[PDB]
Amino acid sequence: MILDTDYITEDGKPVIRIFKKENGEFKIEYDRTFEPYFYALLKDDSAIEEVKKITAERHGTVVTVKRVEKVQKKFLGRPVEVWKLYFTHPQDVPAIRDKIREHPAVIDIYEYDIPFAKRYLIDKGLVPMEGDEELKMLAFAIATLYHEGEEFAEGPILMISYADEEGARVITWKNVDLPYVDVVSTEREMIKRFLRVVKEKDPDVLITYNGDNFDFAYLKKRCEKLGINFALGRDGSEPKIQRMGDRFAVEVKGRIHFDLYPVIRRTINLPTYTLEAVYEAVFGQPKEKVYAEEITTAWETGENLERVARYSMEDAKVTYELGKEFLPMEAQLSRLIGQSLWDVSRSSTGNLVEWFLLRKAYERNELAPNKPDEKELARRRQSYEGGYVKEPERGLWENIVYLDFRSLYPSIIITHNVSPDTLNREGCKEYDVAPQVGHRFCKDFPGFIPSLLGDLLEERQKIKKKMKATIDPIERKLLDYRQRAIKILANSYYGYYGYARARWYCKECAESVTAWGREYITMTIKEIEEKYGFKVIYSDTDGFFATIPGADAETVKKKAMEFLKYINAKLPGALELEYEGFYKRGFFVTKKKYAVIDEEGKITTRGLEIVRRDWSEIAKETQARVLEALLKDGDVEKAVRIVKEVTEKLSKYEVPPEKLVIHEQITRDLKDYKATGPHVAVAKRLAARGVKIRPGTVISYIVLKGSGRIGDRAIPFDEFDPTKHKYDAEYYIENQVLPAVERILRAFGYRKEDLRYQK
DNA sequence: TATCAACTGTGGCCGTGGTC
DNA sequence: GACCACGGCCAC
Ligand SMILES: [Br-]
Ligand SMILES: [Br-]
Repeated sequence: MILDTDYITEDGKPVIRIFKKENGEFKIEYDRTFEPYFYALLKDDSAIEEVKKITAERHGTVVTVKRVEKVQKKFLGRPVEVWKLYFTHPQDVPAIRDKIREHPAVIDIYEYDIPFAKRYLIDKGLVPMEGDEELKMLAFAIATLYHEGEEFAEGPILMISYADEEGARVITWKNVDLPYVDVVSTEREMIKRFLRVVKEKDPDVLITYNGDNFDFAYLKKRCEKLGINFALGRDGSEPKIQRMGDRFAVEVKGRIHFDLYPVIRRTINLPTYTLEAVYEAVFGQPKEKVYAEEITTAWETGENLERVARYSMEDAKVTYELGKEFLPMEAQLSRLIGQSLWDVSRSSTGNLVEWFLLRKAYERNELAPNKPDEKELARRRQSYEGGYVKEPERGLWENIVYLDFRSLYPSIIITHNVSPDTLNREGCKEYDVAPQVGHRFCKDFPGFIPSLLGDLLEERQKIKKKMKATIDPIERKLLDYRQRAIKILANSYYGYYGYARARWYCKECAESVTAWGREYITMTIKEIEEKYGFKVIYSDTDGFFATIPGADAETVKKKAMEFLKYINAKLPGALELEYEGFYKRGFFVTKKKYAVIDEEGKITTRGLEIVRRDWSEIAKETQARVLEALLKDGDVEKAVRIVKEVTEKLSKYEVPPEKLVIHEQITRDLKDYKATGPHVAVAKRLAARGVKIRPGTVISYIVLKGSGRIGDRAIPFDEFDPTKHKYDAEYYIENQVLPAVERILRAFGYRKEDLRYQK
């Protein structure tokens, strides 16, 4: 199984390293024969002799063109001839590529920004994470001595904890009376012990939670201060800390540093991504948090260190358990994209598509378009019309069906062959024509992207079939994750077409997809209304809710099935309308906000405050309770009594502050905010102190008693102390609970004053 | 100098704090 | 007091 590739330099020449795990053994294979290259399109082939002679310099070394070769490729399906320029060392490419492009006989260069070790994986046909090899994993976490206004890592590491299949231990340099704590004499001895643990255990995967941005940088600074070679790499190298945009990421050579935080962030939507929140949401058990201040107090006084050590043990334990839960899936995604787990687990959606496409482009001799320059990028910022959203007939309805398309946008791309290489391609014998926007697509040959998307969807169906039939539980599970990875990829193509930074950006493709989507969903709505007499209550993009007002449940179902038979005989190709489910009652509040209940009692909620992180739990819980009264018990008066009771509890300071926390994400640098709401006001105050705020940080705050600007009396919940603080009960009534439930009960005539407790 | 210069789409409702 | 831009994060 291939884990990763990189290169090193030996007598000036690049040596590719392929890090493998075959049959329980780590291996390094070396390749010295692979040459970096990129392509040049020339105005005339005789200019190659001038281009051959262009030179550059690299730390006092002269950079030359090693050799050239004229080659035939396809560019958006059409034949083209380019010169493949070869070089001795990958760092020659950035030293010389601009000078070659600037040459007047060079129209443009292509494929000049592909990291060499990834170029190697593609051109060699090599695929990481193939096979059933079992990887050895090890989670770790640290606890540190924090004081507020200090430089990063001015304080020592206090404990290092780790966990694997054998359990969890804690190394520390004070005496703690717990069986899983190993005691050494100093911080230095502790770090060296941990390094020895790693080297002896020899894990393939080091699992952290936010180790990209805290743990490794901390260890590095302490190792600098204490004179420690922190040699975690399997080749003896130290961890490699690199900047990727506004974030950091950390490699450990020969291993996979699997930082769960970016993975969980892509995978699950939670209000906060504390380790405690994540563990509870995935596994369903609490995890107690110990705060930095208590940790420091415990260390400075020697008191209650057992609680700190257990917290530290638990960080490592739950980090290992989460790593076991999330890694196999990220592994199948890496295999599908064809790049390393380290990269793929940190990568954005658009980047995964592009890496997949670059590899398939190589296999098909398709020259890759370049990323846009600053001018082109600014041109691409124009937008287009998206999905159809019908204004709901608002209120409570009974005996509802939801019908929606199977993978609407991918079905469209495939059925109508929507691709930049088919877009208005001249001279064909068959075209499909996108409604409203008018773009024609050639049907005579499969477009590059439709062809790949089609192969993907077909593979996913074969996999689902083999899963059902298989008898091997290991294979079944690998198949499950691969089928899940294909769905993710296949559903990413439409947004990639509209992605300004994409190489295969195609605005005409994207707006053709959405125009076809609008035509299909609105055509289908009109058919079920006109030909079967349904009322369409509400519809968003690819599906709709409908019933027959005065009508039995089995009547609505049967007639929905008849309409489906009728409609799918009219739909072309892969377009297919499906029966998603039957809901006994539904409550439609606005566009994109509604809730339904099924026959078994299960409520499903969309768009309402209940699902959002920027609404306090007390508001969410109460709206949830109002909805159940309506949907389940059809009991409006009980809904009012619930609100009245909740608002009275709040005015009596009987609601625990833990239900008053509001979570809002910082999304940019604090200086760039033009308007400052409460979460930014808090963020700015924390930055004022010793606290780094980066995009993606969730500010979790509570509003304290007062009047005027919310932001002047908001504090991080971390710091809430009921002996020093009084929460703003009128705010949680007037700004949180009542607005959330008024928007629902507005439909039955109740105004805010019918919902408040009376003094 | 040892690596991609950066984090997919549009449609929609809402709270805050500012202006007029 | 009426209005609105900014920014949050949802649905698909
Ligand atoms: Br499915
Ligand atoms: Br409560």
